[PDB]
This record gives sequence, C-alpha cells and structure tokens, in this order.
Amino acid sequence: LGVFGERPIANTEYSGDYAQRDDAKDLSAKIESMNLSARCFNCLDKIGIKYVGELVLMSEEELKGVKNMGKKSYDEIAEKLNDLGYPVGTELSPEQRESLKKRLEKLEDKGGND
Repeated sequence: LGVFGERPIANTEYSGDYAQRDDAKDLSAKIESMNLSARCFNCLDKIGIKYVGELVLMSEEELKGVKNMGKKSYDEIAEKLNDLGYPVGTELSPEQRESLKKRLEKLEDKGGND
C-alpha cells in the first residue's frame, strides 16, 4: 500500500458521434479488405470470423476471447472496424444485429459446426 509512484504513457482521450448504423451495408466485406496485418486475419479466420459482419457480430466479450489475439492485432482490428464508423464493442443498442446475422448467412452457403 502507498500514495506515490510513476505511470505509463497518457491515453488519447478523443471523442465523437456515439454510434452510427448506415455504414452497416459494407459488412459483407472480407476483414482482409481493411489492410489488416495477417496475424489479425489468421486469428479471425480460425474462429470462423471471415467477414467484417462477423467481426461486427464479435461483441467485445467474444473479441477478448480468441486463443491467439495479440496486443497490436486486436488494436488494429478495433481501429479498422472503427474506420467504417463504429469502434468494435459498442453494444448498448444492438438490436439490428439479428437482421445482420440472417443477411450474413446469405453472403455464401458453406457448412456448419457444433
């Protein structure tokens, strides 16, 4: 216990529009389309998150929960998700996501798992 010490680098503390949803048309894209590093995409592909829609449907608690996430890799994941308009994990009025999941099922037929 104590009242003195030293700290790491400061946060950006930036702010903007709370959320936006008109850009959710672009979610049929490959996650690779946002110029990610391959280590990020090689995480996302193995859990089966192959599209920006699937990353957008990866709510923050799922997103923290891959097996080989990598510190830099999640950060550029989240900021290239943010480049669409919505930084990943903003899940406070998500009800459009069930409509997304049903539309995403029609990007292409492929298979299933259990």
